[PDB]
Amino acid sequence: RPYACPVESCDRRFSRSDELTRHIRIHTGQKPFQCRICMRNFSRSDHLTTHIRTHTGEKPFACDICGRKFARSDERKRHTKIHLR
DNA sequence: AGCGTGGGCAC
DNA sequence: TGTGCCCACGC
Ligand SMILES: [Zn+2]
Ligand SMILES: [Zn+2]
Ligand SMILES: [Zn+2]
Repeated sequence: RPYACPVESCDRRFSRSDELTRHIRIHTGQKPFQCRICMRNFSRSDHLTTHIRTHTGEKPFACDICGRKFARSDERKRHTKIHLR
Protein backbone atom coordinates (compact mmCIF):
# COMPACT_ATOMS: atom_id res chain seq x y z
CA ARG A 1 0.00 0.00 0.00
CA PRO A 2 2.32 2.77 -1.36
CA TYR A 3 -0.17 5.39 -2.60
CA ALA A 4 -1.57 7.49 0.26
CA CYS A 5 -4.21 10.20 -0.10
CA PRO A 6 -2.47 13.65 -0.09
CA VAL A 7 -5.38 15.36 1.65
CA GLU A 8 -4.33 15.86 5.25
CA SER A 9 -7.71 14.99 6.80
CA CYS A 10 -7.88 11.91 4.61
CA ASP A 11 -5.84 8.89 5.68
CA ARG A 12 -6.88 6.46 2.94
CA ARG A 13 -4.25 4.33 1.18
CA PHE A 14 -4.36 2.41 -2.12
CA SER A 15 -2.52 -0.35 -4.03
CA ARG A 16 -2.52 0.91 -7.65
CA SER A 17 -2.27 4.67 -8.39
CA ASP A 18 -5.32 4.67 -10.68
CA GLU A 19 -7.27 3.94 -7.50
CA LEU A 20 -5.95 7.09 -5.86
CA THR A 21 -6.89 9.13 -8.94
CA ARG A 22 -10.49 7.88 -8.78
CA HIS A 23 -10.63 8.28 -5.00
CA ILE A 24 -9.23 11.81 -5.19
CA ARG A 25 -12.48 12.89 -6.83
CA ILE A 26 -14.32 12.57 -3.50
CA HIS A 27 -12.16 15.49 -2.35
CA THR A 28 -12.26 17.59 -5.52
CA GLY A 29 -16.00 16.94 -5.95
CA GLN A 30 -15.56 16.20 -9.65
CA LYS A 31 -18.53 14.47 -11.33
CA PRO A 32 -17.74 14.18 -15.10
CA PHE A 33 -20.71 11.92 -15.94
CA GLN A 34 -24.11 13.45 -16.52
CA CYS A 35 -27.52 11.81 -16.90
CA ARG A 36 -29.07 13.28 -20.05
CA ILE A 37 -32.50 12.52 -18.65
CA CYS A 38 -32.54 14.35 -15.32
CA MET A 39 -29.30 16.29 -15.80
CA ARG A 40 -27.83 14.98 -12.52
CA ASN A 41 -24.06 14.52 -12.31
CA PHE A 42 -22.15 11.44 -11.12
CA SER A 43 -18.56 10.70 -10.20
CA ARG A 44 -18.45 7.43 -12.08
CA SER A 45 -19.72 6.06 -15.41
CA ASP A 46 -20.85 2.74 -13.93
CA HIS A 47 -22.96 4.45 -11.28
CA LEU A 48 -24.58 6.59 -14.00
CA THR A 49 -25.52 3.49 -16.01
CA THR A 50 -27.34 1.96 -13.07
CA HIS A 51 -28.84 5.34 -12.12
CA ILE A 52 -30.45 5.70 -15.54
CA ARG A 53 -32.27 2.38 -15.02
CA THR A 54 -34.33 4.25 -12.41
CA HIS A 55 -35.76 6.32 -15.28
CA THR A 56 -36.18 3.56 -17.90
CA GLY A 57 -37.23 0.75 -15.58
CA GLU A 58 -34.77 -1.65 -17.17
CA LYS A 59 -34.19 -4.60 -14.82
CA PRO A 60 -31.72 -7.19 -16.28
CA PHE A 61 -31.28 -9.29 -13.12
CA ALA A 62 -33.82 -11.97 -12.28
CA CYS A 63 -34.01 -14.02 -9.08
CA ASP A 64 -33.39 -17.72 -9.72
CA ILE A 65 -36.06 -18.80 -7.23
CA CYS A 66 -39.07 -16.54 -7.86
CA GLY A 67 -38.02 -14.71 -10.98
CA ARG A 68 -38.32 -11.20 -9.49
CA LYS A 69 -36.32 -8.64 -11.51
CA PHE A 70 -33.76 -6.05 -10.42
CA ALA A 71 -31.80 -3.16 -11.95
CA ARG A 72 -28.61 -4.21 -10.18
CA SER A 73 -27.11 -7.60 -9.47
CA ASP A 74 -26.50 -6.63 -5.81
CA GLU A 75 -30.18 -5.87 -5.32
CA ARG A 76 -30.86 -9.35 -6.67
CA LYS A 77 -28.12 -10.84 -4.46
CA ARG A 78 -29.62 -9.17 -1.39
CA HIS A 79 -33.08 -10.39 -2.40
CA THR A 80 -32.29 -14.03 -3.19
CA LYS A 81 -31.52 -14.80 0.48
CA ILE A 82 -35.08 -14.09 1.62
CA HIS A 83 -35.99 -17.52 0.20
CA LEU A 84 -33.92 -19.32 2.80
CA ARG A 85 -35.10 -20.09 6.33
C1' DA B 1 -37.23 -1.66 -1.25
C1' DG B 2 -34.75 1.85 -3.96
C1' DC B 3 -30.40 3.29 -5.05
C1' DG B 4 -26.39 6.63 -4.03
C1' DT B 5 -21.58 5.59 -4.17
C1' DG B 6 -16.78 4.20 -2.53
C1' DG B 7 -13.36 0.26 -2.76
C1' DG B 8 -11.04 -3.90 -5.30
C1' DC B 9 -9.82 -5.09 -9.63
C1' DA B 10 -10.34 -7.48 -14.38
C1' DC B 11 -9.66 -6.25 -19.22
C1' DT C 1 -6.56 6.01 -18.73
C1' DG C 2 -11.25 4.39 -19.62
C1' DT C 3 -15.01 0.98 -19.14
C1' DG C 4 -17.55 -1.89 -16.30
C1' DC C 5 -18.53 -5.64 -12.94
C1' DC C 6 -18.63 -7.47 -8.21
C1' DC C 7 -18.97 -6.36 -3.40
C1' DA C 8 -20.44 -3.84 0.74
C1' DC C 9 -22.22 -0.06 3.41
C1' DG C 10 -25.60 3.53 4.33
C1' DC C 11 -30.01 5.88 4.56
ZN1 LIG D 1 -8.72 10.96 0.50
ZN1 LIG E 1 -31.10 10.75 -14.17
ZN1 LIG F 1 -36.78 -14.32 -5.45
